Amino acid sequence: GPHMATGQDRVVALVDMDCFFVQVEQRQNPHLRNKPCAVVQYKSWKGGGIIAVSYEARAFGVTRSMWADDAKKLCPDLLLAQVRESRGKANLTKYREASVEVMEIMSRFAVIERASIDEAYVDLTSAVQERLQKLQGQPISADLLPSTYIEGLPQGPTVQKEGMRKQGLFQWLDSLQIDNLTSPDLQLTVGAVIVEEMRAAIERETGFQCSAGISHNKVLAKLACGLNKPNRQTLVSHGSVPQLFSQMPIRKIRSLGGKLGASVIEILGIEYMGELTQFTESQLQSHFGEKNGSWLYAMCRGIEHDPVKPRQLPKTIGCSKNFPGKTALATREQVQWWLLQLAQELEERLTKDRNDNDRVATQLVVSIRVQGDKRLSSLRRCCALTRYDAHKMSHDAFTVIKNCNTSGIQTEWSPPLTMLFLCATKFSAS
DNA sequence: ATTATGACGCT
DNA sequence: AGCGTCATA
Ligand SMILES: [Ca+2]
Ligand SMILES: [Mg+2]
Repeated sequence: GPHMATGQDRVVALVDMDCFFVQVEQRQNPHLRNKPCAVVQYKSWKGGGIIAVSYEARAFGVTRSMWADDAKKLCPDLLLAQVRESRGKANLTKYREASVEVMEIMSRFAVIERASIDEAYVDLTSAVQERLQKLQGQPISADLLPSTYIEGLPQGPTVQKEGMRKQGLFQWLDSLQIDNLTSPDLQLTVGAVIVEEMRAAIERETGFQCSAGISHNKVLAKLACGLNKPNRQTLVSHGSVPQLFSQMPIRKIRSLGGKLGASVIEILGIEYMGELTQFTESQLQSHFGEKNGSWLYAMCRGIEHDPVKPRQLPKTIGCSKNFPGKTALATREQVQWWLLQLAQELEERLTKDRNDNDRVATQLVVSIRVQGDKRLSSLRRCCALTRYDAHKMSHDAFTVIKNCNTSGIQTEWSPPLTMLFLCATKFSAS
């Protein structure tokens, strides 16, 4: 009744750069702009592996994870940009630096949580209150929301995309109660005005475009963001939830895309998020555990309480390289040489991190995969990280893994190694 | 022979 | 701690 929480206490946005690595390359090379293009890493094996795809290329069916040779079969005029190679491996520095550009702009508007290289959650609750005070009961013009979609509208009693967008928006604004500074729908609307402003600033100052979701929590924000891409933003209101979830496959919800989501579907015999409402919280907790059960019970009603964490910097800095099929490392000299390459990239990134961010990593995590193991990682071991020195780190890493060598010969490595990983963690202020 | 990342949960 | 899950370019 009057005591039933509705999860409308916050305004949260998720901003996500459109085909990010592609835009980075297109900014640098104007010849790639407005073309079907992709970003690829390496090149020898089947033309390279695609990691990002422009919307023009996606129309031909080009996807992430596709080999470039195969992509060219779908899209013969596909243009490509290659990821930089340093010390024998892919080097993502250019994209990490572009990311900082965007995050520093978003941080001017609100506290952000860096969710990935190209997305951040924004807690707009306080900013919306402020903006609402400046507004003085004054209505919000459709003009302040030029790229906004209202999920669920238009409805009820134009055949062009942009025209539908506007019809929906008009219905929404026609129905807003603006004299009420606590209306959740109004709050979301003002949130969308601010995100329009954030997105304009990002584009003006970087050249990069993005999409965004505006809702009452991170999960709905994230879902909303993907509803209208690219270069658009979507408002998912509390009210839109029942209809949106009634046909929303469970795997679409963040955290439900893997094994848990599959078990929810299998155990409960349902397909869609909204079907979850028919189970009690205790039923859900019985199948999926106490925490997941409570989470699912609230989430299928559009309610979620995870905070936007005040964190703009990554918590770890890592370097990894796969050594697939025949290239697997089978000698001690090999393993040592590659540990050094990885350690050298890591030292470089750690030193920059210390100068920029006033912190020092204190733990080195070492991880390898051995040929045969189905798991991505076969073994993880940590040691102390007392000095930013690549020779030291690679030596320490070899020490912690050197006994994974089954070989009776000192110089041979069996089973061969198909992945090496160095990660610096546990930062302290400096 | 996707690859290179990065966060957080479990015991 | 070391392992597994889930996610993104
Ligand atoms: Ca993106
Ligand atoms: Mg993303």
